[PDB]
Amino acid sequence: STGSATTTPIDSLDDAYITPVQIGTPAQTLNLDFDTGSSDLWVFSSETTASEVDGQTIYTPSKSTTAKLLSGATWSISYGDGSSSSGDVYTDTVSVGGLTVTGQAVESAKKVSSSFTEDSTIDGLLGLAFSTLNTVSPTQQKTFFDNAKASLDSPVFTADLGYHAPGTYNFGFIDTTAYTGSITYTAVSTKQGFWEWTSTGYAVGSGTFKSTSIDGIADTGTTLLYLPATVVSAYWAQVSGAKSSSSVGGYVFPCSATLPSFTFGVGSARIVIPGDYIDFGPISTGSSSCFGGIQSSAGIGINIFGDVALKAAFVVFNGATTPTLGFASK
Repeated sequence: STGSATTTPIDSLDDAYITPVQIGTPAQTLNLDFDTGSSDLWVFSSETTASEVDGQTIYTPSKSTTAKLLSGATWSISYGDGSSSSGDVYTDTVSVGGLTVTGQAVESAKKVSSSFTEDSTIDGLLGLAFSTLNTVSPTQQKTFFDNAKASLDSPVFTADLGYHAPGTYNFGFIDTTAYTGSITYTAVSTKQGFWEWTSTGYAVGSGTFKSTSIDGIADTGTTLLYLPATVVSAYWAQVSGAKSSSSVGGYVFPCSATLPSFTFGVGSARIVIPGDYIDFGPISTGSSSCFGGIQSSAGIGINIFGDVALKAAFVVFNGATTPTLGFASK
């Protein structure tokens, strides 16, 4: 089997991407944030504290004839950005782009933190990291991909995120019309539960490539590109007036700037992030100070190849017995 679904930016900055997901019988369609950096499929629901719902579409398991309470199971998650959610668990039928999993753990939120409430466009998360990170207790649950894997034509999914435009998540096949050149595959460590890999280096604009190993994760659920402070300083030094602002919480630059590209290595291959992808707009409405899309990972504890990086590529998440990651230009 295969599945194919369009993923759409939530706003004009590509702060995140939502993908429609069918849950239950009859289908209840929720727009979920597909997150290769976590492993819980959780939704706003009829159980979510009323004051914590503001515009989201909710899953109502009592209206689904295939929903079953997973008795005794609870979940609780905190994300790298300080946001969190928790609740109980149902199993139900979940379909993405025509690909159906029966008995999927659908984690129903009883509580969500303010950041989730405040984002009316995201109805929940669909985790696509390794199931070892799933938070359900006392019986850990599998991700949608892990459940679908055996049935898929090939044990892969691909992320093709758009810049200020829709893109595609495919399951079970590689669309050879969706990228240019060849796909370069690179090794993955699953030891921390992430799609963790090692970039071979970087270049800033038209500058010479610096060969250097950068361990990091491919994370569709993180907006920006978080890299070592040395790398980030080298980038922003090429933008007149750019600076790290403690008050804003990262590098800002004059909105009048033309940003240089940023290249990252995948083996002997190179992925070029155009400068415009690195512009996240005024820090506040009407400001002439703009927020940078490349930021320091210092104090995160890990480098993160988030949407800024991933949207410059066609990305294969290969879930074969020995997982790997593939990157192509597009």
